[PDB]
Amino acid sequence: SQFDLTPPSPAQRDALIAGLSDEEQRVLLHHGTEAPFCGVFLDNKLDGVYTCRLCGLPLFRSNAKFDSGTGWPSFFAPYDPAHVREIRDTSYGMIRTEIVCARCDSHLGHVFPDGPPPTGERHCLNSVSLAFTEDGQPLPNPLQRAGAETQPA
Ligand SMILES: [Zn+2]
Repeated sequence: SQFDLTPPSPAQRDALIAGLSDEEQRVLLHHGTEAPFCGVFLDNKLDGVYTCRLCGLPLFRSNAKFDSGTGWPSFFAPYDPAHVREIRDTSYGMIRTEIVCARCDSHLGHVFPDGPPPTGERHCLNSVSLAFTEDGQPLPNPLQRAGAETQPA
């Protein structure tokens, strides 16, 4: 990855959190308390990139030509596998795993084992956790990181 996955500094984290709505804070900053959501993402242009609502990291690409299968919302694919972390917890075991932002550790969703082959995985993403950048538009880059993050995704 050309992105710097170093977490936000404490000051940066405070600033970004200060910009979140109550609903956004409920979703992004908590783990294991809220009901899962499997967003369908019907409200944006097909061609762009979903970013972590907290830290701006590009997470999921959508494109009219993508065909990742029925375990993902229509037209979705991972932006970079390094950008999300899957978490297994003995509280759930094989029932579900949590998906978090690899940079800021904010809650993104869950993976359930009831998806299509070959992975058998269903990616259940909370739309509140994600912002959208249309193709051609520079990434939000709230951390003001140099390099790829200064460009369109
Ligand atoms: Zn993040």
